[PDB]
Amino acid sequence: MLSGLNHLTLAVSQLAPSVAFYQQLLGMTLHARWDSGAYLSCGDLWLCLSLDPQRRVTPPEESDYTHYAFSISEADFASFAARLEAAGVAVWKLNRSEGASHYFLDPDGHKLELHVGSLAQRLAACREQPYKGMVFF
Amino acid sequence: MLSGLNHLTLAVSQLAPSVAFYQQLLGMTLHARWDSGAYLSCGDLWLCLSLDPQRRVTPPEESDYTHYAFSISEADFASFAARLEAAGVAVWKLNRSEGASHYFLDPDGHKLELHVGSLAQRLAACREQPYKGMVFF
Ligand SMILES: CC(=O)Nc1cccc(CO)c1
Ligand SMILES: [Mn+2]
Ligand SMILES: [Mn+2]
Repeated sequence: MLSGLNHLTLAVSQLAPSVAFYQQLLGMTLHARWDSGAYLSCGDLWLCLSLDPQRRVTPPEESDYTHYAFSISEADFASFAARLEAAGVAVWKLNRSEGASHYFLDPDGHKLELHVGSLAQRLAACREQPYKGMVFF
Repeated sequence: MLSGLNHLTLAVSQLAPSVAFYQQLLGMTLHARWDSGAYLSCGDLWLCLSLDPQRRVTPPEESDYTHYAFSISEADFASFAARLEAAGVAVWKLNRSEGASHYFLDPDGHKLELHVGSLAQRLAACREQPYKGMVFF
């Protein structure tokens, strides 16, 4: 059977600024870097940044809702979000439609999110404030 | 401080075939569905399918290398790949790197992968045979 996410690979247009974003700004751990990529971890997540000449810097109105959310604790959430804001990190969404979340963009316009809470906690919240037509299995 | 991947959200053009693909073909657990999305899990992975009229069914030549790899054991790899093949699921790349990998497309052209092997395994292989320009930290 499938047993989780083995890795997330993001295509990047400029490797050095992307490594700086994920390692310096977001605090992920850099394990290795080469001419065409980098390997980082964020807790158990294996993140690969892959230099791709096809990657375009994409404004958020031009891309669909596909996005990648990173876990953060309730105690750290607000100050991390505020630090990203003060650093000039672009955003893509304001309405909290799935709980406590901050929506921000990477240098290439990959849609990212800080989120507080597990799937179990989101299902429990949705039982009280369900999305239209929601059914639970 | 970020502690891991909280969730992966894929924009989908048609909810029913995407639910069938992830739940029935790929065996993920469906926890909830609503008029415009679904929540599934795959091991620790929280997957959200979000119905989005902006999602284009995208040929693999027209998207960049961004992709999502799921873990599977070596013992299960070949029969799962054969299941995808029987279902006519398209392949977007052949494997040329360490660890078994099967590169396949979802109904909207999201680039997926089955991979056997951890970051630690990849780093160990890279230390013995470093990529061009590779530096370790
Ligand atoms: C600061 C840093 O880690 N620089 C670096 C590492 C590996 C390769 C290259 C050149 O592609 C630069
Ligand atoms: Mn989200
Ligand atoms: Mn991969």
